[PDB]
Amino acid sequence: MGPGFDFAQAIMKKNTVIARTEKGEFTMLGVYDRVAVIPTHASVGEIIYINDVETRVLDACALRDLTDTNLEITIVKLDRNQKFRDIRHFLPRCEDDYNDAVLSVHTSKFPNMYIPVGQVTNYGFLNLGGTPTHRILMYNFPTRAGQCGGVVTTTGKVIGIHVGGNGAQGFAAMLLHSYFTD
Repeated sequence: MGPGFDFAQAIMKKNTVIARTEKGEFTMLGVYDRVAVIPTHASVGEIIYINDVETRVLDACALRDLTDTNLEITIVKLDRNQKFRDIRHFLPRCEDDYNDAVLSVHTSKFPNMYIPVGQVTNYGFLNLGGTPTHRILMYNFPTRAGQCGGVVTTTGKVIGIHVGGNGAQGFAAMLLHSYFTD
């Protein structure tokens, strides 16, 4: 509908796949080469389905901060025959607050879904499903089951992936440039 939705659509059309684990179907953001991200609660194993095709997992790393606190991001390298467009230059370098964000989801249940969530707070600490979690972003939208792994963007920046909600608020794990240096 406007330039926020334009940037979100550009990311969804080229840099997402549908990932399926034994814990469900997730929006999955491809970042560069064969490297993608997914919430850690997806419980990625040795094999994952990517757009309903059986795919070997070459590596999977559940990220934690240097205090050994959960960040809820798993970086996955996929045995896929095709690379993602490199979007690392759209990743923030530091923790921050944002205006006018969009949450975008693409699954069998929610295809081509875009939600204007408004202001995004650097919330920081969250007890997420009983697990102490750091680097959480918060938005005042009543997000639902099926949105996990959804991509949070502003114009020109990919800032996080949706990891949970409390019925009134939604929560995303930060994406930082420093996670994807090679």
